Amino acid sequence: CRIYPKGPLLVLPEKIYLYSEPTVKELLPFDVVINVAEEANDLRMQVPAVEYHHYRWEHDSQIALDLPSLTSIIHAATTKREKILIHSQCGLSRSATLIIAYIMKYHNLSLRHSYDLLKSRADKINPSIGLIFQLMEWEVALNA
Ligand SMILES: [Mg+2]
Ligand SMILES: [Mg+2]
Repeated sequence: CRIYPKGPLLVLPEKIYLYSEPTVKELLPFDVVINVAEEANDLRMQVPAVEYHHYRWEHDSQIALDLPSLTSIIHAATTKREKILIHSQCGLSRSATLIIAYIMKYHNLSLRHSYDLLKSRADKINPSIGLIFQLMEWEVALNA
């Protein structure tokens, strides 16, 4: 591919977190955990006090499809003021994409401004082009 040397970085005031691949124990404080990396171990059974979601994204997935469901999981957690972790393998591309996507809908911002917001708090984010295009699709629907 430590990147996040102090653990899961709070990126949004609504207790939205961003990380690379976790260990089991690192998952514990979170109410909702969304794992958007195919190769990243499914830790579901290992943590019963956690609403665990795994979406097996690879860098060439049609992620725009998954975005209504995924951003709804997130919005529903924020109204209940729950602690939320969104992680991938390296916490650069797939997980950042999902957050940016959230920001587009529920912060009512453009792709560009949403990216700018996350890069401002997660300096190392580097969304893949394929994923950027999937986000471009997301921007269209939200504008329809
Ligand atoms: Mg692993
Ligand atoms: Mg493939």
